[PDB]
Amino acid sequence: AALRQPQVAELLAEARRAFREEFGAEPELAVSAPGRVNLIGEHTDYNQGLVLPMALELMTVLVGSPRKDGLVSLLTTSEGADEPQRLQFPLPTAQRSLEPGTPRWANYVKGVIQYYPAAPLPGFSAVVVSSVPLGGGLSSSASLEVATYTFLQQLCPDSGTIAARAQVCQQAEHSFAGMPCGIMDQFISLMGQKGHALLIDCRSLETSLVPLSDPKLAVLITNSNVRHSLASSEYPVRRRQCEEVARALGAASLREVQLEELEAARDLVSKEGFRRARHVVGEIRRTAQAAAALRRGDYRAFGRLMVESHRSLRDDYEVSCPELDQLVEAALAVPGVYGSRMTGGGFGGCTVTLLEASAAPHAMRHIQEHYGGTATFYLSQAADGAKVLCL
Ligand SMILES: O=C1CCCC2=C1C1(CCCCC1)N=C(Nc1nc3ccccc3o1)N2
Ligand SMILES: OC[C@H]1O[C@@H](O)[C@H](O)[C@@H](O)[C@H]1O
Repeated sequence: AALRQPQVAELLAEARRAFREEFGAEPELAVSAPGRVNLIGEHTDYNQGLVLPMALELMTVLVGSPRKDGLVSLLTTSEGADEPQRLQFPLPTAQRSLEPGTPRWANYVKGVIQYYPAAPLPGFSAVVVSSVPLGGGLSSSASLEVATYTFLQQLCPDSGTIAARAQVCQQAEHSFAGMPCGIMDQFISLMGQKGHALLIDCRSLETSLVPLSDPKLAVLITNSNVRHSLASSEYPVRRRQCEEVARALGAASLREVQLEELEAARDLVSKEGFRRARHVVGEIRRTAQAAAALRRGDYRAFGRLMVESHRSLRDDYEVSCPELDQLVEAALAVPGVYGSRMTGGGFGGCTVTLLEASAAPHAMRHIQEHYGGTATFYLSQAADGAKVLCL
């Protein structure tokens, strides 16, 4: 079928074998950091909103060893990574900073090294592997940033907070990959816990670990296997718009703006800005309600909010695409599906469907038969965040 299994043990084994072959000795440590699915709370993180992601068993693993020579030597075995699959560079100094370039995959590692807060950081040799589909909407880059960060902590413990670590990975995304993301993806990669979703307040940086351990419930992720151009170009546009609405209203962020306020101050903002802000302010409220619904086990309300989230993303935020809309429509027509919506940034990538577990195999036959493109499926347990295994 189209169901990709996690193969976690195999990923680690692959990394270890490649390291020994590449560097001529066994690696001294392993780390991992997962990708993520956002259950609800889309395009809210950079608006100081609420998000409700969970970590996946899809993950990036670094296996490696410190060096004595102050240089960094990398190999990736990820099919999908751009050429070359190897890069070496000296550690940044006060004299010489790292710079983004070729290959792109290495920019994530370089960025985290560049902004790593603690000293002295030694050089190191590492292999990077991942089961997160690269650029497929499940935060492959955050997983790589966080796995890198986790590895650096083993080389040179930081004395820091989870938020500070997320901010470093976020800065690497902004500065080295030119993607001005919010904090969500890094936060969940760090903080995920098996059998939990994570409610993140992106204003206060308070987090709640919300149990998500009912075996009658399942989360089916569907990869559209498309990424439209607009993905890259439009994300900063939406973010730039939101900022303009806050400015016009004298609000520090949209989070401080209530829906009742928005309808009443509309003359002060543009028509399209109003629609973007209506999505955002609206989505923050839905996410709060969705978290509360999850706690009560009220899936119908959660799912209604989720379908509601898709419609808002499609019509008000305009970050869906025909492929996503179709995957949702297909899912939403199946009995026992509570909700389905695009997840992540949009313009391609994955949908997330919350549904009765027993209905999942009905979905996989039907989605494959009734989706225009090539669907890939993950049936995902809520997973752990960043982890270390000493080798
Ligand atoms: O081109 C894009 C579009 C923007 C999003 C995005 C990419 C590329 C960047 C460089 C290689 C091609 C795909 N990669 C990631 N993430 C990522 N690359 C990884 C390599 C090894 C392990 C984990 C990894 O995660 N994200
Ligand atoms: O919900 C939209 C999300 O888009 C992500 O892919 C981005 O990395 C996050 O920061 C968040 O803004």
